[PDB]
Amino acid sequence: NTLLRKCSLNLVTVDVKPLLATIKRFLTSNYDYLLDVVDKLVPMADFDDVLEVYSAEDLVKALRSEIDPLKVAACRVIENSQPKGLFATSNIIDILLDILFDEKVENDKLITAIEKALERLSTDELIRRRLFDNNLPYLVSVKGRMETVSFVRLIDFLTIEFQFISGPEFKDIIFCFTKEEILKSVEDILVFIELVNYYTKFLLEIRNQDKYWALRHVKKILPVFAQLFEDTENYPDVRAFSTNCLLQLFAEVSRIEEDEYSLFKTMDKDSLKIGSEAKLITEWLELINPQYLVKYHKDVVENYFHVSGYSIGMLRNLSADEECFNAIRNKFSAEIVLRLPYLEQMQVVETLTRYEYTSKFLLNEMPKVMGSLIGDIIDLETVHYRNSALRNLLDKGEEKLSVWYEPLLREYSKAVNG
Amino acid sequence: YVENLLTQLENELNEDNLPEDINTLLRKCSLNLVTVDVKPLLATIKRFLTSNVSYDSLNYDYLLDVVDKLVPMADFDDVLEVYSAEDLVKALRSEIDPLKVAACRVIENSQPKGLFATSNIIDILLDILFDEKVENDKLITAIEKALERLSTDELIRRRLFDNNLPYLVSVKGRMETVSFVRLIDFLTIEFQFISGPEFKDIIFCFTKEEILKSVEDILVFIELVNYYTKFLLEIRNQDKYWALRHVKKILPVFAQLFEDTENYPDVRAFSTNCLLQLFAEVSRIEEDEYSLFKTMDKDSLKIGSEAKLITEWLELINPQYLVKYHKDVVENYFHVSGYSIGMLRNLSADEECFNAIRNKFSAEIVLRLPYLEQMQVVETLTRYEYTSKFLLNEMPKVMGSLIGDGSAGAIIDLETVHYRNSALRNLLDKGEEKLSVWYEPLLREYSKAVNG
Repeated sequence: NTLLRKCSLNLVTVDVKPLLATIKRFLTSNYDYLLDVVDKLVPMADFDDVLEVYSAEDLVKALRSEIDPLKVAACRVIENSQPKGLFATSNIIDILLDILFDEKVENDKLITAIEKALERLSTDELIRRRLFDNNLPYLVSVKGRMETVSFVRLIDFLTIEFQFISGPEFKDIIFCFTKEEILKSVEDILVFIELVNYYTKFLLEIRNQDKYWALRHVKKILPVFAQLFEDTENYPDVRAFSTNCLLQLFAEVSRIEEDEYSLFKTMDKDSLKIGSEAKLITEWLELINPQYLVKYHKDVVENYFHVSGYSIGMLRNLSADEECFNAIRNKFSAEIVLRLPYLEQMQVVETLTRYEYTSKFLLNEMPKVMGSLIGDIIDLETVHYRNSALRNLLDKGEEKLSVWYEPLLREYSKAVNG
Repeated sequence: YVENLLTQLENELNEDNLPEDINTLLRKCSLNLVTVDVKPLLATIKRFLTSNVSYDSLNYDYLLDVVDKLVPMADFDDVLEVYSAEDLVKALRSEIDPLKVAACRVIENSQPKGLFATSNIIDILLDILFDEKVENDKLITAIEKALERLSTDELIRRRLFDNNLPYLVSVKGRMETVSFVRLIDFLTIEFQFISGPEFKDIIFCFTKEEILKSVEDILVFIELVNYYTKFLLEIRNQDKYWALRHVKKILPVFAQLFEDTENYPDVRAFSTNCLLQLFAEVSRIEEDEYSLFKTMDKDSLKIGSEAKLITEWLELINPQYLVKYHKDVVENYFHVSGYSIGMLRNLSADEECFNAIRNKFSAEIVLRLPYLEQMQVVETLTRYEYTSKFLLNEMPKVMGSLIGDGSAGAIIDLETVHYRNSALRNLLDKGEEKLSVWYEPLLREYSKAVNG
């Protein structure tokens, strides 16, 4: 029906019980379009009206049914629960998990509807309790199975759920993997990669939400990933298929909140050996905490890095620590920068405008580069980096910029005001 | 592995009959390309898609999903040998939707992005995009994705807004609901990439008469309101203030429509919240000084004269504007509660406007709030120098509730922990010199909260 498209559009841009009841009837005995109407319609109705048409027991039957579109509908109703904890007393959540981790289930729209119902509702404490207490043994069982399809879904679910989990609710047995589970995961490299990425995101989220309490629970197995990475003899698939993901993990581990890098420096000494493998050095110097790198590998920083377009990734990392920048300072001269093409110049300059210490270096030692930034431009990239550089300098105020203030203010104005 | 997976797929696709396996194999291929000589397989898949015979047992969505994941990985030179610019034209001109989606994935991943800007390929994409008979939302999405990706490039943008300008302007003039919405989404995407010199009023901007025309189908009007709100938002997020001169003159028209409830009842009935979001952006435009917004307010919006809108206005409108032109409303209307936290977050973001609501605070009123609401209020007061100073010097008892009684590690409520920790962090950032005796306790509680 073109009517169905019309309804959907008219609902996205802008007594429902008969229509809802009628769709319910039709679903129990083109569907993508009918479901889109339910999807756009339920959220705007009054949930008590929806609940007249779909009771808790109707939802159970619909989910236990064999009609997928009816399940998707039920997902939409559950997702817009008011209050979010409404269904947390029943086995409805349980049944959603039974479908979600069922590998015979191949309907991606159904899977996605469930994942969204759960993500929305999981801000509520009672829903999290039904998930992580009432269904703990199911979750743990699916975790232990490590069956590829459901396991990838479990990882996706745990990544979403950890966003909402407080210290007191955090359970090891569900969010953390032991050394032996990681060793087992290497047998199917796709699962292993999924696990590497899970931990990289876990560490990222720990930094971004300041959940440092969760580190005690993760730190002990991080060395296992480094060990696997080193041991190309016994686990050649690790370096063969997961080098890049592991690099991103190790980048996070080098930034963890710990005492003089004790964890990361022992992973480096024992397993990673930064500097010893030529083909990896640019990536290490692009990715690893630059304070770590200058404290333990000043040697590599001083001899490996030289200014060019190629080395821009390294420069953005290495210059984000003051001591690390001082170890590459003697590779800069105005003359070296000015021979770069303008785009690459604006990338270098933009990086140097990010910190007080790189900025002072640019202004006091490379005034000619300042001259090339001020200038006498189609590229979207070049304009982005230039204007970013201009803005970053102006945030220093008139005092620090000395004579460069007014010429910067006029170039920024030109670029921004036309 | 995955090389094994594909070569098995290539082999099974080429069997005289399709194995019963095929859809399961495809499903596994895409799931594995996600996590981690591609031409033969890409050509084989192409043969099925261009073929004059359909296969009953083959899942074309699964086939397409394998192409979707596989094209971006290949060397686009290898892709191009299977799908030439002439193949792409013929694919887009076909009647076979799945082959069109495939074409769109190839185009989307063009390297260099400008490769196809010399053909009429872009033109045909627009011809499909704005054809209201086209109902396949999958194809519409594929096209928009191809266009967003390639539009970083100067040559793609010229093919679009030079080679096809009259057609685009004709679509703008239809104002036919379905193609119109696609046009608005298209212009929103494109504005992200467009420079001052590339900017053409004729296609990115609407006249007073067009806006009045749009009211006839309140749905179109609403798209247009939202278009302009995102337009102004993008102006501020990307600092493209040069665009303002092109947009300023029609903004009072939205305000005139908002006021004229008798002649345009649909406007207030269906688009009030959308319009309020628009006026919020107008109150923040780079101009001197509230010249345009002041006039819209005096003539049309009349902030304060319609009581049921006052919360919305004080939640949304530039706080400096509010305190300068409606100080009386601010001083009288606002009081502390859970309900007014929206107003507080907005009125607090200007120092003078904050001074007009300061006398509504007392330790006593804040401490009768539930802890979640307390933490929301306190977190807001920690966002600014003038508000934090007020909190430290005038409401120590509130600071005392923030520090708390030792039970804060028991808190599982998502928001409470989020706002408490933000408040703690925000005060600590002020530095030990501005926190006085609060520094040590703040540091202690912060450490406990994030390490325990």
